[PDB]
Amino acid sequence: AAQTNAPWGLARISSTSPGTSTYYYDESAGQGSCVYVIDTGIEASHPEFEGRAQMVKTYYYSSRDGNGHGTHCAGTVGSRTYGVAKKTQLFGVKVLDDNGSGQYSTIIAGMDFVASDKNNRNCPKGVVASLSLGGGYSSSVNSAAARLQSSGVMVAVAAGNNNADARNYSPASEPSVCTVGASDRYDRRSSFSNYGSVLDIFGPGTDILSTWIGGSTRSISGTSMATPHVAGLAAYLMTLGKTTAASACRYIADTANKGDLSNIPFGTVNLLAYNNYQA
Ligand SMILES: [Ca+2]
Ligand SMILES: [Ca+2]
Repeated sequence: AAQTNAPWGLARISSTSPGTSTYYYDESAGQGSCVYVIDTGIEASHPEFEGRAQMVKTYYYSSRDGNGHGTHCAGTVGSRTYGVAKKTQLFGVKVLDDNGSGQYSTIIAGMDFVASDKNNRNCPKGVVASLSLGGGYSSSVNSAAARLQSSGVMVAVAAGNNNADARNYSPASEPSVCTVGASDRYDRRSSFSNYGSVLDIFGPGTDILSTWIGGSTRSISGTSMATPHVAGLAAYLMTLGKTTAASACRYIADTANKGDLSNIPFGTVNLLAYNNYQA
């Protein structure tokens, strides 16, 4: 399948070079996989989700996304127009309030919830969790991410937006999950992206057009935007049977575009998520 005039990030993910505008992908499009977007929620009624999105848990007064960020992330995972994995199932877990903030205890709870909740869902091709959040190092947040991953969910987490070594941030610094840095459309490391040896992979993170609350769309930037590209790609690849939750991050790294990025500091991988699609 080919989506023409796609958002640049989706194009980038299916090309060996920057500058293209078509997103090439297999029609399976992540069908039968499930992605949990652990964030501010998801506006499930957005037409772009085509009924494939559902809120499953909230830690606040409502399950609504009053922020936008979770909806945006979910859209890059699996909205029709803006998503990597256009037929995946999306589950929202609202661990962040409508200001986009949340206590580590809540974020942990949300991760443990997903490890359990996945056992009640029909996700025959596998389960992904996209965590576009982070703060200062916490061994207990890391251990939560590690447990989620160990439970059989492919955990993709944002590197963080401090232009710093991601080793001081959580759950970015948990080695067992898939820590995602951001790139821009010119194949530069996004100026805000964390870096370091704990990064597994880069994805498109600057000026990413996706869904937003009120049935709207908008373009925002962040490692938060890169993570769902990688999470969507994992769901997509799992649906194709190319990899499993346990080894998707490594598969993605192994099949990545290598060496294409600029301003990558010594010690950080130069790997850009790539779907390897061939028609
Ligand atoms: Ca290249
Ligand atoms: Ca890792």
